[PDB]
Amino acid sequence: ADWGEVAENLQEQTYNIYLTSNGTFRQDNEGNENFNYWWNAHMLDVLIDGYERTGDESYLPKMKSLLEGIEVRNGNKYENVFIAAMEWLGIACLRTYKLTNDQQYKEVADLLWEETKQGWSDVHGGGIAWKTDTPNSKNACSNGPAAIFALYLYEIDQDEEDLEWAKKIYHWLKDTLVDPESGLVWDNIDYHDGEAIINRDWIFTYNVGTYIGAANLLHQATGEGMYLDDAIKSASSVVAPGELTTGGVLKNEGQGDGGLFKGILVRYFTQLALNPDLPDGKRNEFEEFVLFNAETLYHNGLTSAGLAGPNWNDEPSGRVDLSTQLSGVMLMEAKALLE
Ligand SMILES: OC[C@H]1O[C@H](OC[C@H]2O[C@H](OC[C@H]3O[C@H](OC[C@H]4O[C@H](O)[C@@H](O)[C@@H](O)[C@@H]4O)[C@@H](O)[C@@H](O)[C@@H]3O)[C@@H](O)[C@@H](O)[C@@H]2O)[C@@H](O)[C@@H](O)[C@@H]1O
Repeated sequence: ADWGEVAENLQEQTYNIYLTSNGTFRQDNEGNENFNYWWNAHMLDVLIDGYERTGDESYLPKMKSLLEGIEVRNGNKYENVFIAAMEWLGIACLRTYKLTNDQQYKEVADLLWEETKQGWSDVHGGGIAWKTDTPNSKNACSNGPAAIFALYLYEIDQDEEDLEWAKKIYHWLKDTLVDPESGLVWDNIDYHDGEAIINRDWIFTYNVGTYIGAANLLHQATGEGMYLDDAIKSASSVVAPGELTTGGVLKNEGQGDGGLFKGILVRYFTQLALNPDLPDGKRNEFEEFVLFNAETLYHNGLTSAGLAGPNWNDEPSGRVDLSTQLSGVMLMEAKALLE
């Protein structure tokens, strides 16, 4: 079984176990049919991964049923009070539009982009708010994805205003939430009792992952070497022993939201690994890091059926949330893409 076949087996198991009403995916493989908007946005990204790997046109109807189901199970609308939810679906919509030219995806993305920009304010000097409800909380997870969103939109529409947005968001993110020594990414800045407080304890895989993804896309959009340097510094900190790994493997971040975090990192990490201006030596290091994570999950973390747990070193003994399964599928599709 080569890495493409492993990826296809995890795509099949995910669809089989989690497919529910309206072509959307359920919260867990046990008693929870809750609709989780951003988790289903990452399921769309996973189906696109399968389509790109296979060229199999049977993915396209699955993608379209999921796009339409999200609107139904979110209450017959695409708006969400969580701004990052709208950013993650926007990214998947523009990715699909680039591959299929299906205008329905572009129209949903255009809507979600207007809502995302409304979240920007000069509180803490910039940044998109986490929620339409929490305008003091500026979070890495509502900024890194907004920069990626703007860069995908720039690739499609070639409007200078979208590149301006990407640069402004990235500049604020790097000036506020990026460790200048490591290039790892702090979770948020918020007010408490008159003080601006940065949460430096919460260093999560997906926040450094979207910073790496934005930096990689900015390098490709501008040619400015500072962006590729930033991406390489952050990625080198992900591979070197430290906060995000245990025994050379991306660490257990629990289930729920945290279950998706590692998958997002692997996706953009892998995109940096495919940048043709990346030095050959760094490319070998990054490709080997992805392979050892993929091998670890395949041999030690996956159940016989092909469900991944939060710990890629251990099989899960009970419930597996969709988020956790998606991280597993994203890892295998990234490995298959590097082959
Ligand atoms: O114990 C808290 C939390 O800790 C870790 O996550 C860190 C994370 O928390 C915050 O954001 C969570 C997500 O918010 C948005 O999704 C909204 C989504 O949340 C749940 O899935 C449900 O309530 C859904 O109904 C709802 O729509 C979005 O921004 C997403 O990207 C976020 O991850 C926030 O403080 C972040 O800055 C921070 O990174 C994990 O252990 C987690 O499982 C845990 O609950």
